[PDB]
Amino acid sequence: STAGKVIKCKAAVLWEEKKPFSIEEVEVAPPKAHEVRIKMVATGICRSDDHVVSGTLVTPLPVIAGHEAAGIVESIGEGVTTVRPGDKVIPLFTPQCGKCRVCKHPEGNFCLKNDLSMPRGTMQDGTSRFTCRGKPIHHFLGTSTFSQYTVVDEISVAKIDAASPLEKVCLIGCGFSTGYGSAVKVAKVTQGSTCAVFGLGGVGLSVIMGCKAAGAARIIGVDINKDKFAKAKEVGATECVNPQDYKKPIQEVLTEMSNGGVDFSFEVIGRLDTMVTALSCCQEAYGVSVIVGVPPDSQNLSMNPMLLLSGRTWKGAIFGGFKSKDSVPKLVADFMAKKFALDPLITHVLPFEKINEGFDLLRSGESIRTILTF
Amino acid sequence: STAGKVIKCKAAVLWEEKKPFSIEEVEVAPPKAHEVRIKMVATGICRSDDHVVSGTLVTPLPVIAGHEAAGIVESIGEGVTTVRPGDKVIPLFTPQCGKCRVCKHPEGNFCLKNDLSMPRGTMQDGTSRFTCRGKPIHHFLGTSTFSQYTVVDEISVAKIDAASPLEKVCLIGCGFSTGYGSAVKVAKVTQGSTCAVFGLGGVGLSVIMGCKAAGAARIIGVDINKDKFAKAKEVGATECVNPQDYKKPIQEVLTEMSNGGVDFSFEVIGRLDTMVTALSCCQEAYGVSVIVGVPPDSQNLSMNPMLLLSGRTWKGAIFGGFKSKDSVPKLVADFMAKKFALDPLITHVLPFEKINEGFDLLRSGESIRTILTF
Ligand SMILES: NC(=O)c1ccc[n+]([C@@H]2O[C@H](COP(=O)([O-])OP(=O)([O-])OC[C@H]3O[C@@H](n4cnc5c(N)[nH+]cnc54)[C@H](O)[C@@H]3O)[C@@H](O)[C@H]2O)c1
Ligand SMILES: NC(=O)c1ccc[n+]([C@@H]2O[C@H](COP(=O)([O-])OP(=O)([O-])OC[C@H]3O[C@@H](n4cnc5c(N)[nH+]cnc54)[C@H](O)[C@@H]3O)[C@@H](O)[C@H]2O)c1
Ligand SMILES: [Zn+2]
Ligand SMILES: [Zn+2]
Ligand SMILES: [Zn+2]
Ligand SMILES: [Zn+2]
Repeated sequence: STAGKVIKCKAAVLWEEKKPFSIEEVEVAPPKAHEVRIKMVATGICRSDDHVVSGTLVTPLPVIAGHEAAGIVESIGEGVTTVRPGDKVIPLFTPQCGKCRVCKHPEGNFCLKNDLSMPRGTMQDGTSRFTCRGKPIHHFLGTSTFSQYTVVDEISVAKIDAASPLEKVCLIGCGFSTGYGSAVKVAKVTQGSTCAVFGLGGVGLSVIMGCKAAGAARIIGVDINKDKFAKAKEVGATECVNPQDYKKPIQEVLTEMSNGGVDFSFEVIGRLDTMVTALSCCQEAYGVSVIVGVPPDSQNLSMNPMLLLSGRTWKGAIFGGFKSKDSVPKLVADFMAKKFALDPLITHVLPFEKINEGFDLLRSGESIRTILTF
Repeated sequence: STAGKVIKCKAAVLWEEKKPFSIEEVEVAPPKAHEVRIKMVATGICRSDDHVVSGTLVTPLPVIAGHEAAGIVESIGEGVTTVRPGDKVIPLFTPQCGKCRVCKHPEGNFCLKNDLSMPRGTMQDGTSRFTCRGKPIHHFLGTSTFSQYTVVDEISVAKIDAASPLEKVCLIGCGFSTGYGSAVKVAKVTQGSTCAVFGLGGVGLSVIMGCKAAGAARIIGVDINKDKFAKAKEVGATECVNPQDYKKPIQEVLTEMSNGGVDFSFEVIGRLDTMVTALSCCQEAYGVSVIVGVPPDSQNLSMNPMLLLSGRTWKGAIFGGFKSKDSVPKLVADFMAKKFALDPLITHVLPFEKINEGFDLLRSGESIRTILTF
């Protein structure tokens, strides 16, 4: 039995940028008040985890990364009321404290307790539950799912259906919910509209799924890797374009294709140039562009504000605009009720021990989501 | 007595940037098919007219500027159905053709027949109705209201109430409707919200009027000219701040004053730096910022897209988002029913012949709106 005890388990530690993960024994402290210790069952490889490796997304190192996952509660600290030992759960990389001005706002979801704006790499109490070779190891986004066991704050975990298939619903922890919500909740895609989706990875395919669910008439996928096109069409793209195939800039191509600009565009890559292209390709008077891709650390884009003065709307969001703890259990219930599909996003299933091979698949352009199984 | 004839009249011709207007005789051709010739009664001096002088807003020279006005139809060309001789009218610097994809869209107002995005300085048929010293003179935004007579396309004029006071309702042709609609229609300011308004000229005061009409609890005016604060408070500002008074950047000041950022911000100046500051000061998760000011020609701003990724919305608009021909007569009717006030915007009245004194008053910081009478 493990409750109240330190657990020694396997985790993938990132000791420094631009190095493979190190799969080795860590010590996981028991949960303190209002904390939850979770036995991991499955975790996805999101491009944002790779951003930690590449230094695109700055967070304190050394670190246990991973934020898209599902598992089973091993133990709860004093005062926890929302989960119990044995519950299936999804860690929430965007917390929902329920008390801050954002949590109380009808349209806010980026809870002020988040660790994304100004990353500390700790629990809410400013300390770590992880050690490795006698050194403290940082948390990542209050989740740290590349470990057989993690500890999260109560505001960073949701209880989900006991009959949930965790090797699929882990994607509701990041990529599916982000993309789908970016379409249905943040953009509010309309029936009969034309959409353009820049980036056809796991998150961009989930944007397509949402645009199709919202009734878009046309969904134009845009990627420099034409190997991504077939799956984009399977989940709802009506046509795909590779910017490398054209002499003109792709904003001009998309404006022409849409007879004067698209209704909704999405940047789902993480490049400054594609954020400006995606804004420019939406109709100048009434178009909406949503930034989903995480930009490179501390870099500014350049744009002409006449793009906005004519009437465009530009916005971004974390986690598809979903209030995380309210939404994740409902999304899982909706998946159980066959309201959407997750299998199209899953190209590879590997044991956790093959994490580096999973990242190599993403980096090579050869995967959408790899699910790692513990 | 002038129908079908060239009219010789006085106009204010701008021959050169950064020079006084020349009040001199022009020839005004009669209206062609679907054109309307208007005897001007009153015209306001909007900062955008000054932008033509300063080269902030590029349009071909020589030009008859003026776009905020009211007058009486002198004659109509063949096929005109929406106005008749003797009707009171407001020229529409944003047309409403009723046929393009923007005019058909429920939100859109920036009709594709506009002359603002890529100014040519002509009528819709690519020609000019004005001659001066035997030389063709450009139009401005299809209106050219700094003339005793102008000719406009039918899609650029609205019939208004016969009992309208033209020396007041000319402001519905630009500055009032722009500011008021930017608050009520484009931002959709909510009851109990906190708003920040950058720039307290005629347009920014109109934004304040709209925020107060929408029920905002706090309306923070921001201007480097503290002489602007008294009138801002009269029309609904709850407090005013001068960035020059503070050691810290004003986005930090406003974030602190609003206990974490404002609900709605407005840039009503025309500076790249204040567009970014106004975005930054709205709450990072659910804030909305609206660009109203006209930026300097062809210049790009620099910004960090993490400001949007957290959840901010950034938009801009022309003419307050109003569909011009539908909306102007209704706004006049509402004014006549005392639903809003225009007198707080009018600080000076001059004859048209004193147009250069009117521009001196604007440039010195003294005026809000000067109304010129023909
Ligand atoms: N906002 C959020 O909450 C959130 C959540 C999840 C992911 N993200 C970010 O979203 C982005 C996509 O994540 P993902 O789907 O896991 O990544 P991914 O699987 O790497 O997909 C990115 C796609 O972009 C394509 N691409 C690369 N460069 C270009 C280019 N110049 N033009 C067009 N296509 C290009 C690329 O070929 C790939 O298919 C990353 O930046 C993530 O960090 C954000
Ligand atoms: N979008 C549209 O349809 C539309 C319509 C009408 C006017 N405009 C633009 O809106 C802007 C305002 O027009 P207006 O009200 O006639 O002009 P205005 O009367 O010149 O007012 C601008 C105000 O900005 C103040 N100001 C200048 N610099 C700063 C600074 N750094 N920080 C804070 N305040 C500052 C200034 O003191 C003045 O009171 C101009 O750029 C116009 O061209 C746009
Ligand atoms: Zn919160
Ligand atoms: Zn992610
Ligand atoms: Zn139109
Ligand atoms: Zn104006």
